[PDB]
Amino acid sequence: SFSGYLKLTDNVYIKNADIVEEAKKVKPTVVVNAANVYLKHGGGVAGALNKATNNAMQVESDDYIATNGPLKVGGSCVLSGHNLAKHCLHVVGPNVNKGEDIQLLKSAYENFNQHEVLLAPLLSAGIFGADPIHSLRVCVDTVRTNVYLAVFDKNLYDKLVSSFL
Repeated sequence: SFSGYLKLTDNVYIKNADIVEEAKKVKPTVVVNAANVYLKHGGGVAGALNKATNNAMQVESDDYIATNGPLKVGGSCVLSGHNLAKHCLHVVGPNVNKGEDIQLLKSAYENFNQHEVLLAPLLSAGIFGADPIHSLRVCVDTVRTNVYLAVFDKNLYDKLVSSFL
């Protein structure tokens, strides 16, 4: 199971880790992808997870979109975890570089409550342009299930921990 995490709350844990390497190691029931509405896994967490699946995540995703159309900002779908996890929960946080409403970050994190335990990134962080400190606050104030957060950047990990509360 999960090792090396700092406990932030009753249900939120955090680790300075590459979510791809964490998933490959742990192979959790659920890994969260920082998806976009098109499930186009080009960069950031999504590009990295998809590359680790040898593009099988993208091929599955393209079939999902062809069948169902795009997700909503704030929404999710459950697809295969391929080699990384049993399931991948593809969650769309707002991309504030695209002018999406930051208020939808809470809606995005509510999707986590449908799963008892998840490996996840901070939604809307990194290339999605939101303040990771805000993202962690919304995470702890929204998610009630057990969520293991992987933070790639060590300087940001240290900032998140040192400013928590």
